[PDB]
Amino acid sequence: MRERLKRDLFQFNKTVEHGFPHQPSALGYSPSLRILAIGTRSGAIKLYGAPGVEFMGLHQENNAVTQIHLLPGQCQLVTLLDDNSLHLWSLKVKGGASELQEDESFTLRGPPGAAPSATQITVVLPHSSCELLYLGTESGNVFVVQLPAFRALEDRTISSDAVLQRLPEEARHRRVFEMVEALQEHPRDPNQILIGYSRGLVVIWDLQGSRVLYHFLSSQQLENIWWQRDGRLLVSCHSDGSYCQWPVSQQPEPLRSLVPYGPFPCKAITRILWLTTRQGLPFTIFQGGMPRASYGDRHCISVIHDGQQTAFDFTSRVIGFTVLTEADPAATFDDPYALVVLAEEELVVIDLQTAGWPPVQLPYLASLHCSAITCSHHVSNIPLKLWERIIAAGSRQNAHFSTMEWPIDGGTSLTPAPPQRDLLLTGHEDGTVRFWDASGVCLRLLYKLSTVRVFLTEWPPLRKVGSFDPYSDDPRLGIQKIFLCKYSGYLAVAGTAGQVLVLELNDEAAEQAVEQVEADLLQDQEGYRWKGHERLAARSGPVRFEPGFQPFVLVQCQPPAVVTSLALHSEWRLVAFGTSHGFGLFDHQQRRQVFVKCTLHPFTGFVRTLYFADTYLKDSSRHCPSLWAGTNGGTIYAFSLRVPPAERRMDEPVRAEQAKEIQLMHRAPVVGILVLDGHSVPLPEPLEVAHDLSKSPDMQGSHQLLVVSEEQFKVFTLPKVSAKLKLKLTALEGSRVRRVSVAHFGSRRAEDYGEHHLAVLTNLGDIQVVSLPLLKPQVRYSCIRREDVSGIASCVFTKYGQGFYLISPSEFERFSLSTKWLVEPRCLVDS
Ligand SMILES: [Cl-]
Repeated sequence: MRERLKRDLFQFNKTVEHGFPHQPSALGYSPSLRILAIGTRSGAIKLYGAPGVEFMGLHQENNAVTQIHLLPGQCQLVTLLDDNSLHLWSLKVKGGASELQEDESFTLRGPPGAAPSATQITVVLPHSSCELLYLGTESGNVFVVQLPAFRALEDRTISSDAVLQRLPEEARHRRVFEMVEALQEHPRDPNQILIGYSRGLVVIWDLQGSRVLYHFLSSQQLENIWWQRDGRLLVSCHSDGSYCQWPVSQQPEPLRSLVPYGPFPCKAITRILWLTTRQGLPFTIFQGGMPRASYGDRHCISVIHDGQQTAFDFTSRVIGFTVLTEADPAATFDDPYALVVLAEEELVVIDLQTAGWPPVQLPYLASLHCSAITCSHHVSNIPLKLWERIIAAGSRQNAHFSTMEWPIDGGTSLTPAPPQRDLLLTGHEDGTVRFWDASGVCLRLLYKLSTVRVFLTEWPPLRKVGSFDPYSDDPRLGIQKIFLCKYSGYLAVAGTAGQVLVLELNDEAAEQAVEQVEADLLQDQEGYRWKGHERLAARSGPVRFEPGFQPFVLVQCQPPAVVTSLALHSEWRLVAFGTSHGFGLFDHQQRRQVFVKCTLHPFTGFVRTLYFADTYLKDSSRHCPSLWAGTNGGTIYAFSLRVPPAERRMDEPVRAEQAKEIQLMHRAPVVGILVLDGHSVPLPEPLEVAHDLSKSPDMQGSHQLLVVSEEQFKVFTLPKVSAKLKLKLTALEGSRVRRVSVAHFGSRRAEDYGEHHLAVLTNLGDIQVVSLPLLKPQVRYSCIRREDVSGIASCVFTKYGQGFYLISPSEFERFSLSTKWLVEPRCLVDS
């Protein structure tokens, strides 16, 4: 088409990322803005508020973010990288919406000669005046930096030698690297700061008078400090797994000291929080302290409150955590209500008001890889009734979750609610299928299906939380293919060990037996054998299923090989499935096998593609149901299908006969099969005409068969299968087709106009649009690196010109090639 017409239809943009960012390294939180901050090893900074409020930034040096400090009240933040550099970020409103940008940077450097092991920043303390940064270092010296306009203030430095001179003789036995471990401001006096050193010396320092007001020397090595809200109590934690309480009123002794998980030797308690409540029952949250021999491998955060104590246990390393408190600066009590934990593989939020401390559902930042993703499947425009029933069944399985509204709700989302409901289904290694709301900026878990059901298999107070599982139990359960009929609520899922399940949406629970049917694909091949995966043992007798997608029939391929293709026709109530050996058709109404076809006689018979079509196979006048299969060797099989009417659906059996066998002479694997109607419009989905008679295919004009191989596109006329058009992609451009999907491209110049075209993902990671029906290449975009074999394998298209691919094991990148779609965040955040 003309280039002016291309610009109304096609335009490539990567718009948003969905999921849990790879390898987090720092956590920050602003209690005034109610906004979460996450830094990564790659130098990324990511901010989150209410759903729709999110920002991303990148440090120019791609070094790990180690600390994030959102300035009190202000719309600013200071990050620290592992190269010891500090950076000042801000949220300025440009164009009525907020945006994140880096203002300045600063590397604290000592006089030439001083080792870097001395100027290494340990603690960053933003002063309540919002004008000064106090910087503790491994040498024991506290430096002061002005804000904004980064400038060190050498006259305000608090050195270790200046502190030790104000102290008695027995408190002066310093180490070479005093190592500032704590650096805090008095909660009720901006003139006093606490400095804590590794060897156990803690001082309270009068900034204006340059003198020590208070000090103690703990018996154990110091790890961290917490200053009670009123400033009259200090809690320290130590390298032997103990913590002490200290009064603040000179040179005192501990009020209390204990190793919470003794008497065994314990690992350090590395962070501790002491939080008051109006009810007079304080919270004690601390990280670590595990018995070294039996639990040293554990990633724990313990919570003590009102005689109750739980050691929350996470399956990945704790990167950082925070506790949301009802209190603002003025409040007398802290009153915690949520514990937010950033682990290396997931975010976890705990409700601290509700007894039992239940988890909070995530609206975003979901660990898509809590079981490894093995396939995906996108469905656009969901019927509202089906959508509500999915969401309903999701709530029923999430009853153990807290009812607390999402607390990290800062900012204001400026984007209207999505007009269209999109679903992204993910298949996983453990046999689960998750239903994600892919409509807008936030990818939210709506419902989870577990297919493992149909097959056969206190001190410290550990409680396992989170969802990430690092262990691979049974790879046979892995979901390979997914087909959801958004009209009938039927669902077909296919697995790694030849298992094919057809399921149906149900509002209520059910107790039923899953009917098992074997599909032997080597029936006409004696002497064969199967090396490897034994079939999954199915549950005999009835099984109880919660509300959701409930399986009623299991088709077990023999041999139980990886199911390599799947198609479901919800109107004819048939399911087709392929393996490396052959393919077969199954009547899931009668729960009987219609036919089975082996493909190993002229891998090569490897069935890549399956496609139902009501089109012309023999005569130009009558159009019958049909199934099409494409193989790795360029072969296309077509089967005429006799489907009884509604009344006779259970009385007479469905009949099939091989009507066509087309061979592509270039002999490349068939990746896509499609039929266009008389107006060259692709045939509609099953039950789409039943729900919309305007989509009834044109039977007046001649139908055309589109076959896409890895090397070529080809259009034949039906029923003769006479060649009409072709595009030799690999010959022309040197690229190979990885996958291809039909996509409707609407015009941005005409409100209600659009054309169907082919979205094509190549083995070079490119994304091409090939026109229909003429097979002319329209646009080619760079998207995924050609070396990114996992990202290319994970890429999935939408029906209307969007797409998703995995940039990491745990998050998608959303791209759009259509001018009608641009799902990006737009939000406002102010103080
Ligand atoms: Cl463009």
